[PDB]
Order: sequence, then structure tokens, then C-alpha cells
Amino acid sequence: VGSLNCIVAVSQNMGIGKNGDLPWPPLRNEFRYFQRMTTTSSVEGKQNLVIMGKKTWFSIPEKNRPLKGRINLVLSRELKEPPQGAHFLSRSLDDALKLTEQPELANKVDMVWIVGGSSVYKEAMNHPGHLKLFVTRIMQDFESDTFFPEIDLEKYKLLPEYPGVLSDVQEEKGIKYKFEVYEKND
Ligand SMILES: NC(=O)C1=CN([C@@H]2O[C@H](COP(=O)(O)OP(=O)(O)OC[C@H]3O[C@@H](n4cnc5c(N)ncnc54)[C@H](OP(=O)(O)O)[C@@H]3O)[C@@H](O)[C@H]2O)C=CC1
Ligand SMILES: CC[C@@H](C)/C(=C\c1coc2nc(N)nc(N)c12)c1ccccc1OC
Repeated sequence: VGSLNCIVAVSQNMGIGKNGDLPWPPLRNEFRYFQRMTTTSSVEGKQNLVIMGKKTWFSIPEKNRPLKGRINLVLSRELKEPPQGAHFLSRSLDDALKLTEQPELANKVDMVWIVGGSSVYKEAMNHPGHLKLFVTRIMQDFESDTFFPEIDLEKYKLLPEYPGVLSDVQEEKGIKYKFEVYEKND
């Protein structure tokens, strides 16, 4: 099984969501980027796994439910089975990652991507070991009600570039944003 990775898009005031939707209007290529990063597996005959909280699952426009080409796992202590269209259900992040070692997934999974929400991000980021964060910096303030955790830069190093990730400023709908990759190993 491969790398552990978080991916997020976040505004200047640290916001990731407002009532189960994005703080900002739809950014079509930003979303294509998320799709490409999380889907693309190098290891042949494997798929990436995506791990999200229950809220995040239910915020997915149904058109993208499940996220195609990836194994979709939802985290919920309340649910008793994977939601309609999801593949797996775990009661915690540690369980999710363990499940990954079992024979049913042992060599189906390439990369695992945590795609939200706030408490999942915080736990993966605080989890010792080798981890990357793919962070789109939306370079405005947007009114939000859910927030990305603090990135501890003593631990997380911003990489000066990364294959397959544009290093320069993007703009959609008059909103500027840029793509960053942070890496820790502790
Ligand atoms: N990059 C971006 O801009 C992103 C934005 N979002 C947005 O934020 C929202 C979703 O984020 P958020 O509200 O933080 O919620 P989550 O997606 O984390 O969902 C929360 C629920 O999932 C369960 N859960 C969370 N963590 C764990 C865990 N470790 N183990 C077991 N269960 C867990 C709990 O469900 P239960 O009560 O059933 O146990 C919890 O109430 C949406 O608005 C979405 O649009 C989400 C991801 C990325
Ligand atoms: C897992 C859900 C994903 C489909 C999503 C957000 C992102 C999660 O990590 C992300 N990382 C990046 N770089 N961009 C994103 N957009 C997300 C999303 C959630 C609610 C409403 C609209 C959304 O996208 C239009």
C-alpha cells in the first residue's frame, strides 16, 4: 500500500466549507485538479483510496458519488453500513488505514487520499509518519463555517515544486489561487 496524503482547497481565513458546500463559487479547473491528483495511480492494476468524513461524503454533488476510478471509504461512528454508492466504512482513521493492510485491499490500494473534513485532516496531520498535504491556497477571504487545521511549518516542509502540480498563480471567476505541496516525515 502506498503514500498517505491530504488534499484541501482553503481560503485565506482558513475556510474549507460553508453549510456543506465550498466557500467560493465553483472553480472548474481547481476541481479538475482535485480529480486528477486523487485518481492518478502509478502502480498498474491498483486504484487510489479516498477517505472522507460522513458530512464530506454527503456534500459530494451526486454526479460524483462515488468519486469514480477511486475506492471510496467513509468514516462514521453513527452509520452501520457504507452509504449508498460508497465502498467501505470505518469507525476511525486508524481503522481505515489498518483495513488497507487486510487481504481484501492489501494490493488494490496505491495512494490513500484524505479529502475531508476538518477533524479528519487534523488527525492525519497530527499522526506521526510520512505524510503529504496538497493545499490549494484560495487567495481571498470567504465566509466559512468549517476550517482547515493549522499547518505546523516546523514539521511540514513546503516543497519548491512537485511533478504534475503547477507552481504559478491560477485564476478562475476572478478568484486567484495556487497549488502547494507540503511534506513531513516524523
Ligand atoms: N478542500 C475543501 O474546500 C473541502 C471542503 N469540505 C467541506 O467541509 C464540509 C465537510 O467537513 P466537516 O464538517 O469538517 O465533516 P466530516 O466530513 O469530517 O464529517 C464529519 C462526520 O464524519 C465522522 N467522522 C469524522 N472524523 C471521523 C473519524 N476519525 N472517525 C470516525 N468518524 C469520523 C463523524 O460522523 P458520525 O457522527 O456519523 O460519526 C463526523 O460527524 C462540507 O461542507 C464540504 O464541502 C470537505 C473536504 C474538503
Ligand atoms: C471530497 C469532496 C470534493 C468533491 C469537494 C472538495 C474538496 C475536498 O478536497 C479538495 N481539494 C481540492 N484541491 N479542491 C477541492 N474542491 C476539494 C467538494 C465538497 C463539497 C462541495 C464541492 C466540492 O468540490 C467542488
